This record gives sequence, structure tokens and C-alpha cells, in this order.
Amino acid sequence: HYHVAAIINYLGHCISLVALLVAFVLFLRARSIRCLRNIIHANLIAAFILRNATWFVVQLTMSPEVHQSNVGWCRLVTAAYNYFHVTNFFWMFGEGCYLHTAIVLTNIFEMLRIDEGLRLKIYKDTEGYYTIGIGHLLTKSPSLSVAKSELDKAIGRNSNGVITKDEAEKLFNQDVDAAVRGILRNAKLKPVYDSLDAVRRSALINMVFQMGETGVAGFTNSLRMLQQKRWDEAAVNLAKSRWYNQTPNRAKRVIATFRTGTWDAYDRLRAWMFICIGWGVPFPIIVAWAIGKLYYDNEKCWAGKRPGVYTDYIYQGPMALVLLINFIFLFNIVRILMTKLRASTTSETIQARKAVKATLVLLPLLGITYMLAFVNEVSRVVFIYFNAFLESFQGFFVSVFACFLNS
Ligand SMILES: CCCCCCCC/C=C\CCCCCCCC(=O)OC[C@H](O)CO
Ligand SMILES: CCCCCCCC/C=C\CCCCCCCC(=O)OC[C@H](O)CO
Ligand SMILES: CCC(CC)Nc1cc(C)nc(Oc2c(C)cc(C)cc2C)c1C
Repeated sequence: HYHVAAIINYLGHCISLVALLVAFVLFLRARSIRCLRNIIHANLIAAFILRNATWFVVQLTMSPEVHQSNVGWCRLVTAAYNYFHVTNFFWMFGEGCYLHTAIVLTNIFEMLRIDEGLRLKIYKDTEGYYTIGIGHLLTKSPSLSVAKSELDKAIGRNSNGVITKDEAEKLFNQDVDAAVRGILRNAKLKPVYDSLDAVRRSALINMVFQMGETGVAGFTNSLRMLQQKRWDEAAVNLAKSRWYNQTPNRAKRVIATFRTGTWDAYDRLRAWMFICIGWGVPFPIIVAWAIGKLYYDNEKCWAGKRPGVYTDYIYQGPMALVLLINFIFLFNIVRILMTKLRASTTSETIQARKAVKATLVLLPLLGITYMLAFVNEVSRVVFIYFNAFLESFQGFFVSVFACFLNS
């Protein structure tokens, strides 16, 4: 049977590798590779591709004579293969951070957290008025004691000076409504705002926060063009204003949002933070593991299982912890979907459901294999053959899954 299990493993690994590669090319071709969803999926696929390819290399290490010798390149392959193992876990954790944040925090919140900055503690602004969050003014009393109270009425609860991230969102949402009220009352801004789609409306609100209604109104020809959906020409005119000269970066992002329609400008910035979770963090982990092996376990290409001293827990450790956290995220996401978002049916909530549905489908497929790992008749043959199939086709499931989310 052992030969059968080996044949299935090579067959599966081939299939999953091809599947992953096809999915990756798909995501690269897409114009949506700009979206944050697709950046994570593509990186997730890459992380998976690398592991499958390394598997075939690892197969060469296996032959006894190389296994025994513990050659230098042998050790590199084992470490590399393990690195990609952690990469897989952390990228999956990547998707889970995104999904969780996707429901709890709106796009417009994220845009103006990059552009004006988020401060969770009470601070005094430039002219000395107490301000918290994304540019929210509490009151103009000189006594911070009074300010703590003013925040409490706003939030509903006693604050002691420091508000939760979810609370800042409520403050921010309030400000956005105020901005819209102002926009609708403005004779110049109103026709333009009403014609714009949701993403561009956000970009208009961005300028309102920085310049004011009166300031944004001053852009007569840019807004005319905006209204006539002449986005390329509208962008040209927006630069010429000195707003651009004084704050190029924020202006470029806001202007670019007018052109495209998308969040691409802000999404790139967000993506670097995911990148660290997926490739950045597992690298110190694997380095620490490799030192451990050099110190007490220099045998057998680093793949020897010795009972022994636990060195594999240096990388296995974080893999386990990352998983638990994802469960906590999932637990919170599912509850939110029942709790507030039953009746919502927005563009975001539909996708989040579709994702959660797919996660639930994905999670037993990958999970059973670990369950079978802890616990060890014709039915014994069925255990091994099942194992051989699940591990080998692990990659294929990921390819299908990523594609399903993208759709
Ligand atoms: C010796 C090696 C140590 C090196 C340490 C590496 C970590 C530092 C990395 C980034 C710093 C620069 C980040 C600048 C990018 C910020 C972009 C942005 O958000 O800001 C736009 C601007 O605020 C609106 O005008
Ligand atoms: C046939 C024998 C040789 C073995 C070869 C293995 C066969 C499965 C491999 C590829 C399927 C990948 C799944 C693709 C799912 C298509 C649905 C999809 O969403 O496509 C659009 C894409 O997401 C836009 O970004
Ligand atoms: C378990 C072994 C591992 C091997 C790759 N698979 C993983 C790893 C991780 C971290 N999360 C997974 O799923 C989730 C969970 C649990 C929560 C959320 C919010 C999102 C996703 C995609 C799977 C299927």
C-alpha cells in the first residue's frame, strides 16, 4: 500500500501545483489585481505554489544516503519547505484579518486613517482644542476634565480619555454625515455629489475634511468635469490648485480616486501591512528554528523526528497560535453577521457572507489532515489513502477557493 500512498502523493502534488499556477496567472491577468482582496489571494496562492514546488525538492532529500549525510543543501531545502509552511498559515491568517476588518471597519474609515491619522487618546489640536480620533473636536473648554465628559456624552459611556477603535468609527461616521449635510446644502457641490458614485463621493468627502465646503466649492471646472464623467480631464485640473503643492501624497491619492473609481490608491498602502504578516513574520521564526537545529539537532537534514527535544515547536508554535486567533476572528465575524448584518444586504456584506461560507467549506478539508495527524483492518488502508489524498490535493482546494472568492 505504501507505494500506492506515494503515487497518490506525487499525483496530487502535481495536480495542486498546476492548479495553483493557473489560479495565480488568472489573478495577475485580472485588472482587479489592484483590489486588496486580490492582492491577498495572489500572495496566498504564491505562498502555496512555493510550498508544492519545494515538496518535489524535498523528495530528493528523502533518499537515505543524502538523509544520513546531512549535506548543506539538504538542510536548506528542509528549512525552505518549513518556511513556506508557516507562510501558508500566516497568509491564511492574512485573509482572516482582512475579512474581520472588512466587516467591522468601512472603506471610507480606512482612507481617512491613512490620510489624516488615527489617535485613540485625547490630544490637543494645533489651536489647543481637545480632539480624538480622525480629527474629531470634542469641545473648546481649556479643562481636559471637561473634555473627558464631553466624549462620554458622544460615545454613550465613560471614557477616561481613551476610546476603542470601534468607538472611533462611530465618531467618524457621525462626522461623515455632517459632511454630507454640508455638501447637500451647498449649491455648487450638490449636483456633483449626487451624480458621483460611492467611491468618488468618498474622495469628495476627503477634500471636504481637508479644505472645507467653501474650499472645495472653489474648484469650478474640476467639478463640472467630474459631473460630466470626464475623469481624466478632471484630474488634470485638480493638481493645479496649490492643495496639491502643499500635500502632494494625499492629493495624489484623492485625485487618483476620482480617475479610477477604485480604492487602488489606498489599497497599495494597506497591502504592505499584510505582506509583513505573510512573508515578513515567518522569516525570523524560521531563522530561530534553524539556529535550534544547528545547536541541538544537526542530524538528518533537519527532518529527523527525535523524541528527544522539541525544536519543531519554534515554528509549529506560532502556526498553532495564528490558527486560534483566526477562530476568534471567525467567531466574531459569524456573530456580527447574525447580530447586525441580517437585513443589511450591501455590496460588502454579501461578499463577506460568500467568504464565510467558503471558509467553512475550506476549513474541514485542510483541518481533517491535522486531526488525523494526532490520532494514529481494510479500514487502516482507508485512513492512509485518505491522508495521502488530502495532503496532496491541499493545494488544489486553495486554488478553487481563491478563485471562488474572486468569481
Ligand atoms: C537600517 C534599516 C532600518 C530601516 C527601517 C525600515 C522601516 C521604515 C520604513 C518606512 C519608513 C518610511 C515610510 C514613509 C511612507 C509613508 C507613506 C504615507 O503613509 O504617508 C504619506 C504622507 O504622510 C502624506 O503626504
Ligand atoms: C485536466 C487534467 C490536468 C489537471 C489540471 C487540474 C485541473 C484543475 C486546474 C485548474 C482549475 C482551477 C480552478 C479555476 C476555477 C475557475 C472559476 C474562476 O473563478 O475563474 C475566474 C478567475 O477567478 C478570475 O480571477
Ligand atoms: C488549519 C490548517 C491550515 C493549513 C493551511 N489552514 C488554515 C489556516 C488558517 C490560519 N486559517 C484557516 O481558515 C480560516 C480561519 C480558521 C478563520 C478565518 C477568519 C479565515 C480562514 C481562511 C485555514 C483553513
